[PDB]
Amino acid sequence: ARVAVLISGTGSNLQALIDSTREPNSSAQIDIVISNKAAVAGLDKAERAGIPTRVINHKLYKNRVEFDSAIDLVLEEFSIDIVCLAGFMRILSGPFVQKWNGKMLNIHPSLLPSFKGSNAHEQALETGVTVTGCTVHFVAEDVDAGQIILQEAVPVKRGDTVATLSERVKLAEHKIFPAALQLVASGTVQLGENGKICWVK
Ligand SMILES: Nc1nc(=O)c2cc(CCCCc3ccc(C(=O)N[C@@H](CCC(=O)O)C(=O)O)s3)[nH]c2[nH]1
Ligand SMILES: NCC(=O)N[C@@H]1O[C@H](COP(=O)([O-])[O-])[C@@H](O)[C@H]1O
Repeated sequence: ARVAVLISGTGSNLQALIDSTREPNSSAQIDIVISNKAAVAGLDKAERAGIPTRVINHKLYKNRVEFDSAIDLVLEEFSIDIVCLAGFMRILSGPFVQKWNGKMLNIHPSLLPSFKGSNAHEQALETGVTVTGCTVHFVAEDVDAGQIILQEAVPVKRGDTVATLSERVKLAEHKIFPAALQLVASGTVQLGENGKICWVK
Protein backbone atom coordinates (compact mmCIF):
# COMPACT_ATOMS: atom_id res chain seq x y z
CA ALA A 1 0.00 0.00 0.00
CA ARG A 2 1.29 3.39 -1.05
CA VAL A 3 1.07 5.98 1.73
CA ALA A 4 1.04 9.78 1.92
CA VAL A 5 1.88 11.38 5.28
CA LEU A 6 0.52 14.87 5.96
CA ILE A 7 2.22 17.07 8.56
CA SER A 8 2.21 20.58 10.06
CA GLY A 9 5.31 20.61 12.28
CA THR A 10 7.99 18.60 14.08
CA GLY A 11 7.17 15.24 12.52
CA SER A 12 8.03 12.81 15.31
CA ASN A 13 5.05 10.63 14.26
CA LEU A 14 6.27 10.82 10.64
CA GLN A 15 9.69 9.53 11.73
CA ALA A 16 8.08 6.61 13.61
CA LEU A 17 6.08 5.76 10.46
CA ILE A 18 9.20 6.02 8.26
CA ASP A 19 11.08 3.69 10.63
CA SER A 20 8.25 1.12 10.76
CA THR A 21 7.53 1.04 7.00
CA ARG A 22 11.13 0.14 6.28
CA GLU A 23 10.97 -3.10 8.26
CA PRO A 24 11.04 -6.05 5.82
CA ASN A 25 7.51 -7.17 6.74
CA SER A 26 5.91 -3.73 6.36
CA SER A 27 2.83 -3.70 4.11
CA ALA A 28 3.11 0.07 3.72
CA GLN A 29 5.54 2.32 1.86
CA ILE A 30 5.65 6.12 2.28
CA ASP A 31 5.85 7.74 -1.14
CA ILE A 32 5.14 11.39 -0.36
CA VAL A 33 5.10 13.80 2.57
CA ILE A 34 2.87 16.88 2.42
CA SER A 35 3.00 19.90 4.72
CA ASN A 36 0.73 22.94 5.03
CA LYS A 37 3.53 24.84 6.82
CA ALA A 38 6.88 25.75 5.27
CA ALA A 39 10.29 25.15 6.86
CA VAL A 40 9.03 22.75 9.53
CA ALA A 41 11.28 20.03 10.93
CA GLY A 42 9.10 17.21 9.58
CA LEU A 43 10.20 18.20 6.06
CA ASP A 44 13.85 17.80 7.07
CA LYS A 45 13.05 14.33 8.37
CA ALA A 46 11.39 13.28 5.12
CA GLU A 47 14.15 14.75 2.97
CA ARG A 48 16.80 13.02 5.09
CA ALA A 49 14.91 9.75 4.58
CA GLY A 50 14.88 10.19 0.80
CA ILE A 51 11.13 10.81 0.60
CA PRO A 52 9.75 13.57 -1.64
CA THR A 53 7.95 16.53 -0.04
CA ARG A 54 5.34 19.09 -1.10
CA VAL A 55 4.27 22.24 0.73
CA ILE A 56 0.75 23.62 0.28
CA ASN A 57 -0.11 26.93 2.00
CA HIS A 58 -3.66 28.14 2.65
CA LYS A 59 -2.78 31.65 1.47
CA LEU A 60 -2.73 30.55 -2.18
CA TYR A 61 -6.30 29.18 -2.15
CA LYS A 62 -9.75 30.77 -1.85
CA ASN A 63 -11.51 28.21 0.33
CA ARG A 64 -11.00 24.90 2.13
CA VAL A 65 -12.24 22.79 -0.82
CA GLU A 66 -9.69 24.19 -3.28
CA PHE A 67 -6.96 23.67 -0.70
CA ASP A 68 -7.92 19.99 -0.31
CA SER A 69 -8.11 19.62 -4.10
CA ALA A 70 -4.49 20.71 -4.30
CA ILE A 71 -3.68 17.99 -1.79
CA ASP A 72 -5.74 15.47 -3.75
CA LEU A 73 -3.87 16.31 -6.95
CA VAL A 74 -0.60 15.28 -5.35
CA LEU A 75 -2.20 12.18 -3.86
CA GLU A 76 -3.31 11.14 -7.36
CA GLU A 77 0.10 12.01 -8.84
CA PHE A 78 1.81 9.55 -6.48
CA SER A 79 -0.97 6.96 -6.84
CA ILE A 80 -1.61 6.98 -3.08
CA ASP A 81 -3.66 4.23 -1.40
CA ILE A 82 -3.61 5.43 2.21
CA VAL A 83 -3.31 8.86 3.86
CA CYS A 84 -1.87 9.35 7.35
CA LEU A 85 -2.50 12.63 9.22
CA ALA A 86 0.57 13.00 11.47
CA GLY A 87 0.39 16.28 13.35
CA PHE A 88 -1.61 17.70 10.44
CA MET A 89 -3.48 20.55 12.10
CA ARG A 90 -6.19 21.33 9.56
CA ILE A 91 -9.83 20.31 9.21
CA LEU A 92 -10.49 18.55 5.89
CA SER A 93 -13.61 19.27 3.82
CA GLY A 94 -16.50 16.84 3.35
CA PRO A 95 -15.96 15.65 -0.23
CA PHE A 96 -12.24 15.10 0.32
CA VAL A 97 -13.02 13.07 3.45
CA GLN A 98 -15.69 11.19 1.53
CA LYS A 99 -13.33 10.35 -1.33
CA TRP A 100 -10.74 8.87 1.05
CA ASN A 101 -13.31 7.22 3.29
CA GLY A 102 -11.75 4.13 4.82
CA LYS A 103 -8.34 5.13 3.48
CA MET A 104 -7.31 7.99 5.78
CA LEU A 105 -5.98 7.68 9.34
CA ASN A 106 -5.41 10.32 12.01
CA ILE A 107 -3.47 10.20 15.31
CA HIS A 108 -5.08 12.13 18.19
CA PRO A 109 -3.45 12.62 21.62
CA SER A 110 -6.40 11.66 23.80
CA LEU A 111 -8.54 8.61 24.45
CA LEU A 112 -11.41 9.53 22.14
CA PRO A 113 -14.20 10.32 22.55
CA SER A 114 -12.75 12.46 25.40
CA PHE A 115 -11.02 15.76 24.58
CA LYS A 116 -11.68 16.20 20.88
CA GLY A 117 -10.05 19.15 19.11
CA SER A 118 -6.73 20.97 18.79
CA ASN A 119 -5.74 21.22 22.49
CA ALA A 120 -6.38 17.74 23.92
CA HIS A 121 -3.57 17.90 26.54
CA GLU A 122 -4.82 21.26 27.89
CA GLN A 123 -8.30 19.78 28.21
CA ALA A 124 -7.05 16.61 29.93
CA LEU A 125 -5.05 18.64 32.48
CA GLU A 126 -7.89 21.11 33.04
CA THR A 127 -10.35 18.24 33.62
CA GLY A 128 -7.96 16.45 35.99
CA VAL A 129 -7.97 12.94 34.52
CA THR A 130 -5.26 10.62 35.86
CA VAL A 131 -5.38 8.49 32.71
CA THR A 132 -5.15 9.94 29.19
CA GLY A 133 -3.73 8.37 26.02
CA CYS A 134 -3.82 8.52 22.22
CA THR A 135 -6.07 7.27 19.45
CA VAL A 136 -5.67 6.24 15.83
CA HIS A 137 -8.95 6.48 13.93
CA PHE A 138 -10.35 6.60 10.43
CA VAL A 139 -11.12 10.18 9.40
CA ALA A 140 -14.83 10.90 9.06
CA GLU A 141 -16.39 14.26 8.24
CA ASP A 142 -17.09 15.05 11.90
CA VAL A 143 -13.74 15.82 13.54
CA ASP A 144 -12.25 13.09 15.78
CA ALA A 145 -15.48 11.06 15.45
CA GLY A 146 -14.38 8.45 12.92
CA GLN A 147 -14.01 4.74 13.66
CA ILE A 148 -11.33 3.89 16.19
CA ILE A 149 -8.54 1.54 15.14
CA LEU A 150 -6.12 1.47 18.09
CA GLN A 151 -5.75 3.29 21.42
CA GLU A 152 -3.14 3.29 24.15
CA ALA A 153 -3.60 4.64 27.67
CA VAL A 154 -0.96 6.88 29.26
CA PRO A 155 -0.89 7.99 32.90
CA VAL A 156 -1.06 11.64 33.93
CA LYS A 157 1.52 12.47 36.63
CA ARG A 158 0.83 15.07 39.33
CA GLY A 159 2.44 18.33 38.27
CA ASP A 160 2.27 17.37 34.57
CA THR A 161 2.29 20.19 32.05
CA VAL A 162 1.47 20.10 28.34
CA ALA A 163 5.25 19.72 27.81
CA THR A 164 5.73 16.66 30.04
CA LEU A 165 2.38 15.02 29.27
CA SER A 166 2.71 15.35 25.48
CA GLU A 167 6.22 13.86 25.68
CA ARG A 168 4.86 10.80 27.49
CA VAL A 169 1.86 10.43 25.17
CA LYS A 170 4.06 10.78 22.05
CA LEU A 171 5.94 7.61 23.06
CA ALA A 172 2.59 5.80 22.82
CA GLU A 173 1.67 7.55 19.57
CA HIS A 174 4.88 6.28 17.98
CA LYS A 175 3.76 2.75 18.85
CA ILE A 176 0.11 2.65 17.81
CA PHE A 177 0.27 4.78 14.64
CA PRO A 178 2.75 2.39 12.97
CA ALA A 179 0.77 -0.58 14.28
CA ALA A 180 -2.50 0.89 12.93
CA LEU A 181 -1.01 1.75 9.55
CA GLN A 182 0.24 -1.84 9.24
CA LEU A 183 -3.23 -3.24 10.12
CA VAL A 184 -4.90 -1.13 7.44
CA ALA A 185 -2.19 -1.54 4.80
CA SER A 186 -2.16 -5.33 5.21
CA GLY A 187 -5.96 -5.41 4.81
CA THR A 188 -6.30 -6.85 8.31
CA VAL A 189 -8.57 -4.00 9.35
CA GLN A 190 -11.03 -2.07 7.18
CA LEU A 191 -13.87 0.42 7.62
CA GLY A 192 -16.51 -2.11 6.52
CA GLU A 193 -19.98 -1.73 4.93
CA ASN A 194 -21.92 -0.74 8.08
CA GLY A 195 -19.25 1.83 8.91
CA LYS A 196 -17.92 0.18 12.08
CA ILE A 197 -14.40 -1.33 12.20
CA CYS A 198 -14.07 -4.74 10.56
CA TRP A 199 -11.23 -7.12 11.43
CA VAL A 200 -11.04 -9.13 8.18
CA LYS A 201 -8.59 -11.59 9.77
N1 LIG B 1 -12.89 16.41 8.45
C1 LIG B 1 -11.89 16.05 9.40
N2 LIG B 1 -12.11 15.02 10.24
C2 LIG B 1 -11.20 14.64 11.16
O1 LIG B 1 -11.50 13.58 12.00
C3 LIG B 1 -9.98 15.33 11.23
C4 LIG B 1 -8.82 15.26 12.01
C5 LIG B 1 -7.97 16.28 11.56
C6 LIG B 1 -6.62 16.61 12.09
C7 LIG B 1 -6.63 17.93 12.82
C8 LIG B 1 -7.63 17.95 13.93
C9 LIG B 1 -7.26 18.96 14.99
C10 LIG B 1 -7.76 20.31 14.60
C11 LIG B 1 -9.00 20.88 14.97
C12 LIG B 1 -9.17 22.19 14.42
C13 LIG B 1 -8.10 22.67 13.63
C14 LIG B 1 -8.00 23.97 12.91
O2 LIG B 1 -8.92 24.77 12.98
N3 LIG B 1 -6.85 24.26 12.10
C15 LIG B 1 -6.72 25.47 11.36
C16 LIG B 1 -5.29 25.67 10.96
C17 LIG B 1 -4.80 27.02 11.36
C18 LIG B 1 -3.34 26.99 11.69
O3 LIG B 1 -2.96 26.54 12.80
O4 LIG B 1 -2.49 27.41 10.86
C19 LIG B 1 -7.57 25.37 10.12
O5 LIG B 1 -8.13 24.28 9.81
O6 LIG B 1 -7.72 26.36 9.36
S1 LIG B 1 -6.96 21.44 13.64
N4 LIG B 1 -8.59 16.93 10.56
C20 LIG B 1 -9.79 16.40 10.34
N5 LIG B 1 -10.74 16.73 9.45
N1 LIG C 1 -5.70 16.77 16.71
C1 LIG C 1 -4.41 16.47 16.15
C2 LIG C 1 -3.28 16.56 17.16
O1 LIG C 1 -3.38 17.20 18.22
N2 LIG C 1 -2.19 15.90 16.80
C3 LIG C 1 -1.04 15.79 17.67
O2 LIG C 1 0.00 16.70 17.29
C4 LIG C 1 1.28 16.13 17.61
C5 LIG C 1 2.21 16.18 16.40
O3 LIG C 1 3.54 15.81 16.76
P1 LIG C 1 4.62 15.41 15.61
O4 LIG C 1 4.62 16.56 14.60
O5 LIG C 1 5.92 15.31 16.37
O6 LIG C 1 4.07 14.11 15.05
C6 LIG C 1 1.01 14.69 18.03
O7 LIG C 1 1.06 14.62 19.45
C7 LIG C 1 -0.40 14.42 17.56
O8 LIG C 1 -1.10 13.44 18.35
